[PDB]
Parts: sequence; C-alpha cells; structure tokens
Amino acid sequence: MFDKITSRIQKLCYGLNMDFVDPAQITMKVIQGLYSGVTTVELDTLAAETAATLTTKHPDYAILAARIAVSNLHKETKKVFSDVMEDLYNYINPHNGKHSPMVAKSTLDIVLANKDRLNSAIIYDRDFSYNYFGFKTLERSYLLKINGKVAERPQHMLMRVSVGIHKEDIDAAIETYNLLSERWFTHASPTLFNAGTNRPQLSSCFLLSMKDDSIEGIYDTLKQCALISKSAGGIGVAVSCIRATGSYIAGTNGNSNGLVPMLRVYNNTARYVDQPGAFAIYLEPWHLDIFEFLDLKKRDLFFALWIPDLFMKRVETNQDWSLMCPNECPGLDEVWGEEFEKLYASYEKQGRVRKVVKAQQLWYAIIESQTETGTPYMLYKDSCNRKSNQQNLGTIKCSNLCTEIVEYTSKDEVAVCNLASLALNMYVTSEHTYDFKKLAEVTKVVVRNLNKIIDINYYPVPEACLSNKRHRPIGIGVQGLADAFILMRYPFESAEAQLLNKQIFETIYYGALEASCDLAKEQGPYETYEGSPVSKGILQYDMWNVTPTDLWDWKVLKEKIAKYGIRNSLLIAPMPTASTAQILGNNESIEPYTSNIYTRRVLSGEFQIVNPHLLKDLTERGLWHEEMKNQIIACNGSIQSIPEIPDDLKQLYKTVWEISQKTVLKMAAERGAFIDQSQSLNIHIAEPNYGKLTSMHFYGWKQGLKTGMYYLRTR
Amino acid sequence: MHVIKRDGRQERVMFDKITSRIQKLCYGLNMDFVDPAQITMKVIQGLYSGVTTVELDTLAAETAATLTTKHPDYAILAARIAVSNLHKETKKVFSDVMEDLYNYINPHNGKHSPMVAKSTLDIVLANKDRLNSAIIYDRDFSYNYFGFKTLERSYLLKINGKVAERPQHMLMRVSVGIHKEDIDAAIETYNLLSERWFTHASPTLFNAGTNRPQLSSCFLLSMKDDSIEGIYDTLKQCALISKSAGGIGVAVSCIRATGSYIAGTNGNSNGLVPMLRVYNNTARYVDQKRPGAFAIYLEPWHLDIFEFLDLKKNTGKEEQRARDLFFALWIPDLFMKRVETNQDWSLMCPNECPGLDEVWGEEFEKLYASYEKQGRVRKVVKAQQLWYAIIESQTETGTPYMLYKDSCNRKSNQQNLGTIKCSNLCTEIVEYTSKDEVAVCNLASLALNMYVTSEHTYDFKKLAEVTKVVVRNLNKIIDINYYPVPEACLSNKRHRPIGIGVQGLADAFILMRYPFESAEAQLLNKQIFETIYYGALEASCDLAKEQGPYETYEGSPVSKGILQYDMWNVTPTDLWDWKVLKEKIAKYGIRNSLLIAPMPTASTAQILGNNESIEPYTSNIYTRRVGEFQIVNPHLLKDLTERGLWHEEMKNQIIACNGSIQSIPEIPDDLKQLYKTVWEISQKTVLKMAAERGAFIDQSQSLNIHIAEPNYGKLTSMHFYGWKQGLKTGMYYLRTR
Ligand SMILES: Nc1ncnc2c1ncn2[C@H]1C[C@H](O)[C@@H](COP(=O)(O)OP(=O)(O)OP(=O)(O)O)O1
Ligand SMILES: Cc1cn([C@H]2C[C@H](O)[C@@H](COP(=O)(O)OP(=O)(O)OP(=O)(O)O)O2)c(=O)[nH]c1=O
Ligand SMILES: Cc1cn([C@H]2C[C@H](O)[C@@H](COP(=O)(O)OP(=O)(O)OP(=O)(O)O)O2)c(=O)[nH]c1=O
Ligand SMILES: [Mg+2]
Ligand SMILES: [Mg+2]
Repeated sequence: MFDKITSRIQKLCYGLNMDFVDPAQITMKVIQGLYSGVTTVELDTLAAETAATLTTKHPDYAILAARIAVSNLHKETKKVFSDVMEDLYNYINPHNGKHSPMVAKSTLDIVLANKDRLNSAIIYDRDFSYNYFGFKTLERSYLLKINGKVAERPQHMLMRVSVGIHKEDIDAAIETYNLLSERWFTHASPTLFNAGTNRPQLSSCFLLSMKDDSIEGIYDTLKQCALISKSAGGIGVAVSCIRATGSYIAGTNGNSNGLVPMLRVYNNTARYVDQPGAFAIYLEPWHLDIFEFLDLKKRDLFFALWIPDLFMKRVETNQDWSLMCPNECPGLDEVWGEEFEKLYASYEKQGRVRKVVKAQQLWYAIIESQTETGTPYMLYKDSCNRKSNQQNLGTIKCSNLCTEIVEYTSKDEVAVCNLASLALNMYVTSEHTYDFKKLAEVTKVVVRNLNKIIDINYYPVPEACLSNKRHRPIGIGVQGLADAFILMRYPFESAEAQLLNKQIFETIYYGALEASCDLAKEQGPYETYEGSPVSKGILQYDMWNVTPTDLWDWKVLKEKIAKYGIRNSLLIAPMPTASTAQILGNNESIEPYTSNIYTRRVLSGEFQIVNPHLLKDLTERGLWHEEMKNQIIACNGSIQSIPEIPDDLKQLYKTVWEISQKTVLKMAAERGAFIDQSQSLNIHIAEPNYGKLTSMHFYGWKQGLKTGMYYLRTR
Repeated sequence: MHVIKRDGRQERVMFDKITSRIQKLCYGLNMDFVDPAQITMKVIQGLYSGVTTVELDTLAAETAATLTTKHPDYAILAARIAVSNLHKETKKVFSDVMEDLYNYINPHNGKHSPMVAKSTLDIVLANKDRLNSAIIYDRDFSYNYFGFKTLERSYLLKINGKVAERPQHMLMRVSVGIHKEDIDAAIETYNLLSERWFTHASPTLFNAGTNRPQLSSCFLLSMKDDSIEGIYDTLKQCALISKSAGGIGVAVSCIRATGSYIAGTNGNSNGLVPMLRVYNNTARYVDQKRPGAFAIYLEPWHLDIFEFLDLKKNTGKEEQRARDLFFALWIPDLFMKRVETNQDWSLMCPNECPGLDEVWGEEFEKLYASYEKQGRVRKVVKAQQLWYAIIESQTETGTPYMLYKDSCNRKSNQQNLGTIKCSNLCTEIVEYTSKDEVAVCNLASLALNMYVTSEHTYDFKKLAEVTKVVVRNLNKIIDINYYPVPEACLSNKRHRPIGIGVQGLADAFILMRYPFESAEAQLLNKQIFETIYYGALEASCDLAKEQGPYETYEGSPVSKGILQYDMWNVTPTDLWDWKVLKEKIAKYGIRNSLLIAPMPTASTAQILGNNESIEPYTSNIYTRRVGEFQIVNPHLLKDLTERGLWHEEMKNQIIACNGSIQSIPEIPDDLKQLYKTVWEISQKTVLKMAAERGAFIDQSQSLNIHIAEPNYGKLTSMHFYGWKQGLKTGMYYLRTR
C-alpha cells in the first residue's frame, strides 16, 4: 500500500545519492495524512514538505523536494509558451470587467510572430535544476499568476524576460534564454518581475542630489522620491546642502530647525508609498547637524557617511574638526580632495564655523552608532571621486542604497542603475580548474543585455532618463564567490583563493570592457565619454596602481579602447543580490558563509539548513548524526571545536566570524582595483571593541576602498 | 530712598508725582470709581530704592489693570500709562521711524535687512509733509491694556528688542502700504483705522508696506488627483503656503479608498489615512513658534469616513492619528435625508465611482443613485450609524466642522465656475478651486459697536460708508499681495473675491440695551447685515465702473440680478432701496464676485476690545493671559457700579456661578436679561440668527455652538435645525463643559 507511494517518490530520485536519500522515510510521514476524501494533488505537496524538512539529513532532499512540487506545477499549467503568454495578455479581470493585459501586446505579437522558434526552444526539464527553497522563492513572486493558481512555469518567465529584452531579435533572445535557464547568470529582480510587461520598470536603484536648499527644493526632491518608490526603485539621497539647526531664514526672518525634522518628512514618505520604502541618506561629517544625525536609528531610512579624507587624517592625529552650515559655507559638497581641503580650510581660516569639536570625538560617536545599529555605512568621498570614470562630469555627491553604485548626480540628473550578476560557482570545472574563457564570454552577453535594457526601460522621472542616456552606466555583480572557493577546495583565506579572487575580477572586467568596446564600434561611445579617464588611457586598475597578472593582454585591449572607445561610462559593481541568490542556491555576493547552519521560512514556519557543500563531506565520511548537528547549533554555526572532523575541512568551512576581517578587506581591496564602481562590504566582528573597529575602518581606508563598510554585524 | 529718572539722575521718592502723572491721563474717564490714589498706594510698596522711573511705569500699568475688576475705565487707564511710556521711548515724527526701519542694519549678521519696502519708504519720504502731520498720537490713548499688550507683543516692529513703532506709525504704514501714491485715500484709511471703525486682518497688519507683502490669511485647495504625483504636488503647494504663514483648507475626497485597485503596480491603495499622516508630518515641519494649520474636507460618501473620524482622538493608537490637521465634512443634502428616514447609505471609492465631488445637489443625487443601482458600492451601512459616529467625534474632540455642500453651491455667486469642493480652515470662506486655481481670501472686520449713538439708535448710513472704504482696500490688496504660489494669484485676479467680517456684534446689542434673543436685537441683526451687503455691492459697482467687472462676471447669479438674499427667498426690510442698486449693477456690473464673510476675529478683537465675531459673551467674567488678568464684562460692571451694586462677594458669587448673573437676587431682571452667557442662550436662536443674516452674506460664517451638557439628542437636533435653516456652515466648533 505505502509501496504505491514510495515507488512514486522514487521516480524523481534519478541521479541523487541514495546512500542518504531514502524514499521509504517520506512515505512513513506522508501515508498518515491519508483518507477516503482527497488524493494525489494534496499528497503531492505533503511529500514535498516532508522531503524539504529532511534537508538536514542530506542536501539532495532539497532537490528531491523541489522536483516533486515542480512535477506538480507542470501537471497543472500549460506546456506551450505562446499559449501561456496568450492567457496572460487576455486576462480580463473578472472582478470589474475591464481588460488588463499582464504582458505587453508588443511582446505578445513578437512572441506570436515567432511562436514557431520560441516554443520549441524551451527546455522544461530545466525547472528541476532549482532546489526547493529556490523554487518556492520563484513561486511566491516571480511566476505570473491568474486568480490564485500560477500560470508561468519558470521557463516561461525566463523566455518572457528574454524576449522582453531582445524584442525583435530572436537569436539574442534564445541565447539569453539558455544562459539564464542554465543559471550561468541572472538579471536583477526588477528585470525579472517586469521585463515583457506594460510597466517595464527594470532598473533597480536610483541616486539623487537634493535639488536645492529651499522648501521648494526639499519638496520637489520629495515628489521625486515618492515617484521612484512607486515604481519600485531604491534610493540614495545627497542631503548635505540643507542648512542646519539655527541657520537663519531670510524670507520668513525665522530660524531653521535643521536637517532632522526634514529627515522626518522623508521617513514619513517612505512609510507611505511602497511597491515599505528604502532611502539611504548620505551626510558629510562637516555638517553642523551630523551629531543628531547619528541618533536617528539610535527609521525607514538608512544613514551613510560621505567621508572626505581630511576627516580621517584629523581623527588619527587627534585633532580639530569644525562643523559648518552649508548655507554659511557654500559649495562644500560640490568639491572633493584637494579643492575641498583648500576651500574647507579657507572657511576655517575665515572664522566662519558654527562649532568646533575634536575630530576624535565625532569619530567615536560613529563607532557608537555602528555597534548599536550596524549603521552608518562608511564610504570615502575622496576615493570614490578619484577613481571614478565619471569625474569629468563633476563631483559625485553620494552612492546608492547598498553603497555599491557610485555615479554623478545633479539638479537635472538622477542616476539610475541596471544590474545583473554572474554565478561564479558555475565556471569551476569538474577538475577544480576554473574556466575563465567561459566567464569572460558570458559577461560580454550580460553587457549587451544591460545595454539594451537602458533604451527599453521605463523611467519614473524624466532626469533618471536623461542621466542614463548620457553616460549609459551599467552595473554588473556576482554571486556564489564562496561556493566557487569551496568547489575548488580553497579555504576562503588561502593564498589559492586570493589569486583566484583577482583573476575572476580581472576577467569579468576584461570581458565587460571588450564588450563595451564592440558596442562602441557598432554605435559610438556615450556622449560624455571624451573628457573621461578612459579617453586618457587610464582604466580602473591604473587608478589603484595595480599592474594586472599576465592572464589577459590588457595591452591589446587598451589599443581597441583607444580606437573606438566604450559604450558605458561604468560597468562593474558587486551588489548584495539578496533575492536572486536565494533562487540559485548561492551565497550572497562576495561574502563567506555567515554560518554553516541557518533557516528559511516558507509560508508556514521554517526549514533548518546546513551548508550544502559541508553536509556532503560530513555524510560521505560518515560523521553526520543527531547530536553532531545539535552541537553545531550550540556553536552558532562553527565546526572548529567538533573533535572528529579532519584538518582539511575545519580550514575549508570557517565561518565569516572565524575569518580575518583584515583579510576580507584586503581581498576586496585586491578585486576592487578591477571594480570600476564599488562593493557591498559587510563587516563581521564577534566581540567588538572600539579598538578593533577603528583599525578596521582605518585599514580598509588605507587600502583605498570606495566603500569602507556596508553593514557592521556583531552577534 | 530714591528713583532713577529717565536720564540716570537720582531723584528722591515723591509719591504725589506718581498720582499727579496718573491724573494727567484721566481725561474723559468717569472719576467716581477711578480713584488714581489707589494705584499709588499699591505701587509704592512693590518698590525698592533706586528703581527706574520706567519701571514705576510698568509696575504701575500692571497694577492699574488688576483694577479692571473695579471699573473698566481702569483698564483704559492702564494702557494710557504704558503708552505714555512708549511715546517717551519712541521717535515722534512718523517718516523718521520709517527711515530707521528701512536703514536698519542687522547687528548680528553684519549685512543689511530693511523692515519696510523701498517703495513704501520712497512714498512716505517724498510725502513726509502731509503724512507726518496727519497722525494723531492722542489716538494711542484710546486702547485698553489688553489690546495694547497684544499690539506690543507682535504688531509694532522691534528694532533689536526696542519697539520702534508707535501704534499710529503702524496704522499709518499699513495705510500707505495699501494705498501707495494715492495719498488722499491713505490718510482717509489711516483715520478710519485709528478712529477704530474697522481693522484689517493680521497678515495685512503685520506685512502691509513691508517687502514681498503676505497680505492674505486664507487659502483653499482641491487635491490634484488620484496620483502619487497629484498628492505630492498638492503637498508642495501646502508647504509653500504654510511657509508664507497662510491658513489652509483642503478638498481630499478624490483620493482612492483603503483597498482600491492600483493599475500600474497591481498593489492596492492604502487610503486617506496614511496620506493624511504625510500631511500632518508636513504641517508639523513647515511653520509661519507656530506650526502650519490644514483643514481637511471629506465628503460622507467616501469609504474611508469612519477612519477619518477617529483620527482627531488623543486616545487610540499612534499610527492612525493626526492631531495637527483639522477635520471637516462637506455634507450633501442626501446624507441628511437618508439619516432622518433611517435608510441605508452607501460608501464608495471615488475610483470605481468618479465624479461624485465635482457635482452637487440633484445632479449628484442622480449620479450617486445610478451607481448604487449599478452595484458600484464597496460597503453599505445604515445612515444613522455614520451619523452616530460623527456625533461622538464631536463629543470627544469638538470636530468635524459641518458644512453643507448643497447649501454652499446652491447659494454661491461662484456657481457659474463649477462645484465648490471645500471651505477654508475657519469655514466662513466659500470659494471655487481647481487643478489650476487655489482660492485666496483677503479679509477685514467692522467694529459693530462704533455705529451706535448716545441716543441708542444705530447709524447704518455711516456703517455703509465705512464698508465702501474697506472694499476699496481689500481690492487693492489683491493687486499688491505676494502670492505663495502662481495658482493662488491666478484665481484671485480672475474672480477677485473679498471677505468682509465683523466683531463686537454682542457689544452692539448691549449698547442699544437689547438681549441677544429679542425681537429688537433680531430686527437690528437683519438690518445691520443688509446694510453691509448694500454698502459693499454699491462699492464693488463703482469699481466695476472705474475698472470693469471681474473677468468671470458674465453668467454668474449677479450678472443676472440675483443677489444673495434672492437665493434664500428673503425679502429685505425697507431700510435700503435694493431695486436702485440692482439697476446700478445691471449697468456697470460689479468688481468682486464675493463680498461678505463673517470670520472669527481672534486677535484683532483682543486689540479693538470687542467680543468675537457674531457671538454673544461666553462669560460676564473671564481671563486674558499676558500674570493672567481677571476681566469682568466692561458693559455689565458699568450698570452695576452706576446702580451702586458692586462689591467683593458679588464679584465672587459670579465666579461661583461660572460667570452667570442669573441667580443673583440683587440685580434687576432687564439686566439679568441683557447679560446672559452663551450657555444660557438658545442655540436654535443662534442658528436662526445666523440663517437670518445668512441671506446677506455671500459666503459663510464661522459659527461655534456652545452646549453645556451634551448628548446625542441635543447634538442631533441642533445640526438638523440649522441644516433646515439653509446654513452653509452649520457648525464650526462644538464647545462644551
Ligand atoms: N521723584 C519721583 N518719585 C516717585 N515717582 C516718580 C518720580 N519721578 C517720576 N516718577 C514716576 C511718575 C510716573 O509714573 C513715572 C514716569 O513718569 P516720567 O515723568 O515719564 O518719568 P521721569 O520724571 O524720570 O522722566 P521726565 O524727565 O520725562 O519727567 O515715573
Ligand atoms: C520658511 C521655512 C523654511 N524652512 C527651511 C527650508 C530650507 O532648508 C530653509 C530656508 O529655505 P527657503 O524655503 O528657500 O527660505 P527663503 O528662500 O525664503 O530664505 P533664504 O533665501 O534666506 O534661504 O529653511 C523651514 O523649515 N520652515 C519654514 O517655515
Ligand atoms: C503607486 C502607488 C499608488 N498609491 C496610491 C496613491 C494614489 O491615490 C493612487 C493612484 O495611483 P497612482 O499613483 O496614479 O499610480 P497609477 O498611475 O498606477 O494609478 P492608475 O491606476 O490610475 O493608473 O494610488 C500608493 O498609495 N502607493 C503606491 O505605491
Ligand atoms: Mg532660499
Ligand atoms: Mg493614476
């Protein structure tokens, strides 16, 4: 009897490690929610659930689990792509009666005029390549649904995005289709949510100079934020030009209440417009309201600092910092580095300061905020501007929400970003050699994609659109760096890892540029190209004084770029990639495993998950048991103190806490020479003291990092 | 013992010189109850040796005012002492003070900051001659201590602490500020202000003849529409107007309901409540020591009304509160009919049910029904339920104000423009607003007790002439005001509305010796307001001749010879020939769509010494805080002191009685009659009187209701009464106790 269930679980067991997967186990839990009443479709989830719990015994359960629920999706959705599309278009909302197409006619009509070539391109066996928690992610949000029931299979949705990008160009579409569905990279969420629809808001982040220091200013800027958040976008906002508390107002002959009351207005605007807000506010440490600033998360806004070098210099030489009001001392954010230290001091040597503190004391109020709340983020204004390819445009006033994007912004330019990410774990061949020829190749495609995205994209406000058209900046990231190192057999901190880290990024960048060049050959450079460091032969690694390894002939590439230029002001920026890395079963971005154990909620409750790579070594060596697992939870996810585990692995699966943050910082410093934008650097300090922190910032600062620190994590 | 004189010159104490100086300022005062040796005695104890001769003026004017409780003359005397001080501390010649104020260099910020406009100076200056000798400083001695200290606290200009302006220099600046090179009229206005016949609204008082003049107090807005973009555009406007110290009232009914579908995002609308948080947050943050004030107007067919209703509570949950906005209801006739006949009432989304707010009266009644019929409703409730909800809101908070859309639109001369979607912060202004037009209003009030004579007869003929003047002034303001936003300016030049108000109405009855509630008082109330409407139309007519109609005149009720009182079916008394005027208009047209708008004269009433607006006394005994002082109704005290009926315990037995004189066995009834508090008076009678005067007020009236012990019965009956009277504003605040 339960035999009829088992022999059916078994069907989807192909290629799985049957030392550790045992279908009999599931059946024993499933056969009990059985009765004369419901049957198969119900029991289908039942088993998927059960299987999914069992992930703790073996990673293959996640995959088995996945497969079952997938089988069941297929058993309840249309096969033919064009036919699924047809339904999404037609959907009359039978609620009111008005027609509401879920895809866009043009994408429909493109799809139908090639129903032949697109339909038979889709390989639906590719829906089994996702793990459970990955699949469930898609099913919650990424797969389009008519009234309850999901319509799109994951292939459908990929094909949709693909043609949603390459429109009339089928070839480019089917090659993007493949790449994606084999999980060689991914687009940003907005792209996957929106490509092929009526509101194709694909970009994924915006930046924003505060238009002007008046009510009129503050409220136009506010109108804009509301508008971007409407159509999804995250925002960075440059706020430093707003006059401080006490600063006189001529028009009303009153006295301004300063930056904070104004940050309340914005906060409140984020609680409103949603589809929760998310603004990063960037303040410069010379602003007279910087102290109140540091108490605010100490609320729907994240604070970040636009640090000028001068400030770091003064802090380390126990010194005199002078807080100014931007009304009283104009243009202080319109300038960086040299011209800043001249202009700033000029105001100091002119008396015109509102209040002097010791540099060191401000510093320590920062360390206080970070230990409390994990914020403010630390970004170095001078580093960012010095190594920016957009420096010919002016002074770069701030960054995006996750500190990775560094772009110019003005009264009439609001910077945007279009992002995507390469799955580094996919390029390590089954020989523990890393395939770079293939990595470069895929980047070049991602560039063409992102580049196409600029023109088709829906822009929420006009100067988002004006910005992006002038400088055509893109942003390309990575995920699974950690899994790459593990699949290679490399302790994250090993010299072996440390080289690979450079090499990977020498490659991503080589390809990006090379592809950006071919596009410039094809359609000319972006119009604010000539004037920039690349018209001058100075690529990103030069600005760092790094000479790359002989892996690629940059000699040859520079001669190309000298001939036809590039298409995009900027290209690379490794980002958090939180939501996508969940689908692909990867560790987020460039960071180690925070723990070797963690959970994940899925509708009702959670599932307990051990590091997939890890569990596979412990079980094969027959070291996996009850209390074995129960102990690692006791050690917050480390295995260092568990006695019967080899030397080999204790090294291989060190958690981020057990890793040297100095080393982490140094490694970013390395790769960051081939990242033309910035990177989202979290810092993990187990037991913090103000000492450890202070050298951290200082170490990373000395390394010359564009972003010093995204989040500080403490416990 | 000695006193330091006005020059550092030690002078021994000589207490007769105090009494002597006081006596010098008792011209015209009834000396039988004003013993000025009483102050002397009370001064020379609160008095150490070496104290400044200037402090023996403050200490003395302070003492003098705490004796209002003996004879109101004392309160006038207390001022006289403070003014006889100020004059000594001030430059006499007007044109000199104007020089200082301009040439004033900011002693902190080394740069320069005029306090008058260059033009205002260059006029005053090139007109030194006439203007200087025009001013009568013997008018500064005609206020009482309380009016005076309000003036002193914000209405005269301070050069670095030191009050530069004398009250006449102020009055004068304002006149030139309105009249520029028109020196004949500046002087005529100065005379009518300084003789206390009327007062301009505070924003005019403040800014008149300064640079970038914010002369107007009130602004009306309609939301820009169901959009994140509309919302934030209307918010920038509100911010911009609030920075210019302007009061605001807003039409918010078009906004999607909590739940309503949002196309572009597939998500769903969070409703009015969340948006109103954003409006509170902005009101808090933009200013004018004073936070901006928005009145929010909702129509009772909107799905979010119940939430709208608990938002003013100080009891509930932090997330759904907004104690900084003021809530109002724009009420269709239908809702009221539905209530008194226990029928159901449907709540809609303006998204699934467009056009509701852009249409009134039967046009509405038709459109609303055909939605109900169509099943276009999100929730359907018993009408009485909503009405119960409304009246506990009022019981707990005193809000929402109660406006009747159908009255306002039916009886408005802006009718030819479209639907009037809301009123203002104070509910007396009834003007049109659109995507392109924010209605400003410019206001002033007449001191209604100035026009009653020694022989207890009223001077309507004079009241009509003063009104004419005001209209000419309020008109010029429109052309000199600096508009916070362009749509404000658009509107005002298009329809040139003006709102003329009143203060000292209850004072007017008392001088004649009328109870508020008599046939006498109730005839005069009609007659007075006829007079104001008559005089004002006649003024606007003259201007039309001089200049042309207001652009949007043609097709209006007036351009058809329909005057406000026509819209009520009320024949005026025979006091004035309304057919002569009607003939005069159909000739030249008028210059201002709207004219009369009885607003609540909050602080200009404190100055002129008058009782607020259209209202009877709240008490015969009260407080004004400046030490806070113990004023007895000046009128009452006179009749008591005259009839030799005033002492310590009587003053007290009234405080015992919450300022009522009713129970006191020693007072003639015809006095107990005249001096009833508002908590004695019939509110129905109040509502009838407004309605009765309402036929002559082309806008509305801020109208509080006082009900002592309030229940559902009393609150309900009171609204419905006024409603059936044809009132546009049926209730401003509900005050209780
Ligand atoms: N010798 C005195 N003894 C008591 N009170 C005095 C004396 N001199 C003046 N005062 C009081 C009377 C008034 O209430 C108050 C202000 O009167 P005022 O005559 O303006 O002061 P003053 O005498 O210092 O100046 P002035 O030089 O103009 O006379 O001072
Ligand atoms: C008027 C006003 C301004 N502000 C703020 C907003 C701005 O940051 C700052 C003044 O900017 P503005 O609003 O532009 O004031 P202004 O142009 O009339 O005066 P000035 O030219 O001297 O700057 O103060 C308030 O917080 N509350 C207010 O009521
Ligand atoms: C987009 C968005 C709209 N809204 C509300 C506010 C507005 O009253 C209402 C109108 O939506 P809009 O802001 O105009 O968005 P839309 O253009 O998609 O609207 P429409 O469906 O008419 O095309 O939606 C939010 O509260 N939060 C949001 O994030
Ligand atoms: Mg300004
Ligand atoms: Mg819309």
